Amino acid sequence: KMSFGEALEVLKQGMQVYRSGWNGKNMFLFLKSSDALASNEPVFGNIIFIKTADNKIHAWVPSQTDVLAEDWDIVS
Amino acid sequence: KMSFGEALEVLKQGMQVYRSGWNGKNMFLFLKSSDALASNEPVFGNIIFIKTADNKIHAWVPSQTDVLAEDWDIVS
Amino acid sequence: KMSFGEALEVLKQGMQVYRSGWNGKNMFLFLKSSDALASDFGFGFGEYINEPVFGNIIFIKTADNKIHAWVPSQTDVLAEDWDIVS
Amino acid sequence: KMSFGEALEVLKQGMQVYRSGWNGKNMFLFLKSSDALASDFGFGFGEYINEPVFGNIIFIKTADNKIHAWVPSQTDVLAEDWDIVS
Ligand SMILES: Nc1ncnc2c1ncn2[C@@H]1O[C@@H]2COP(=O)(O)OP(=O)(O)OC[C@H]3O[C@@H](O[C@@H]1[C@@H]2O)[C@H](O)[C@@H]3O
Ligand SMILES: Nc1ncnc2c1ncn2[C@@H]1O[C@@H]2COP(=O)(O)OP(=O)(O)OC[C@H]3O[C@@H](O[C@@H]1[C@@H]2O)[C@H](O)[C@@H]3O
Repeated sequence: KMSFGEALEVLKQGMQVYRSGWNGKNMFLFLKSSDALASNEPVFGNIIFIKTADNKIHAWVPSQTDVLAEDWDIVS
Repeated sequence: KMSFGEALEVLKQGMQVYRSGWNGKNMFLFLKSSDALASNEPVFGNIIFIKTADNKIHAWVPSQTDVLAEDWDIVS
Repeated sequence: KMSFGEALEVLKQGMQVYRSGWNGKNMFLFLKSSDALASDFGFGFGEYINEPVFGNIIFIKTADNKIHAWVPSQTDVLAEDWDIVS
Repeated sequence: KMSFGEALEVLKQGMQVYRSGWNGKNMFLFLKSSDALASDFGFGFGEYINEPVFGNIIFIKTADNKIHAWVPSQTDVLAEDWDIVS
């Protein structure tokens, strides 16, 4: 379906994405902007989060398989 | 000096760590707890951040070299 | 000059990409597909494997001239300063 | 049962570790040190390399019985449910 580059633009626009090939069920990613994160100092940058399979919110770490996969989809 | 497992316990205690082998200068990590992040719903988990070389705050992604390295140190 | 998604297309075509915003110098990524690994280590039998054991691996030629498995950071994934090694 | 730092000690000793909290089944990590890679691909000359080109690589035996380069997630790094493959 969707590539990771396409899934990123969906994330940069505020929607939630996921991979059908993931082992965990009901997981998704969402991107929070630097302005929303604050709510010559260093400023925040965009951060991708992950809602895990056990209903927990962590900072997301992409696997090599995630980045190369073609099975991304939008959370409906 | 310090291993990554030792550097993690320093992070879990609120201090800042870094690797001397990193290419970027003046970078460090810090861990924010789930309680501090909020400020059958999914709850936050601990998140490791990184102050980058260009004074930006991102979610940290460990390289394989980071995890196996022995050159960790505490920010003084 | 290009995003990470565009750099992935360049990576999947056997080319090398890099970020000008990286701290280290003379670094680049390259992709070893499952078929490339099966062929390079297959001794002429790789075309008959159908299901190789090694998945796709992205490598990074680091600043120390070593070769590591590349871990995509959120800064790299969200960056817009990717380019092709010329 | 053990933390990630303890699992790293087990990894650096040639043993395999895993997380009971992982979603996939029958998965484990294993480490290929720089010396192991230089020896296994060196054809009896690996002891004379001094500075090998390949760094240490952590691999993951994934649920599909494939072998990938393992990317340490923040959940894995902070987890406390690591154990040794028996
Ligand atoms: N010896 C090595 N082995 C494996 N990978 C390496 C590496 N050296 C650099 N990388 C990676 O290659 C890209 C550019 O690296 P650099 O930006 O030039 O250096 P630095 O940012 O200071 O590394 C610190 C942070 O960068 C991130 O990984 C970087 C980054 O994705 C990661 O989060 C790390 O904690
Ligand atoms: N085919 C594969 N190739 C490479 N690595 C793979 C993999 N399958 C799983 N992994 C990794 O191995 C550990 C346990 O994996 P699982 O927990 O059993 O599955 P899942 O969490 O749903 O993967 C989704 C998220 O897990 C994270 O990576 C996982 C996780 O570190 C990563 O952030 C990913 O976005």
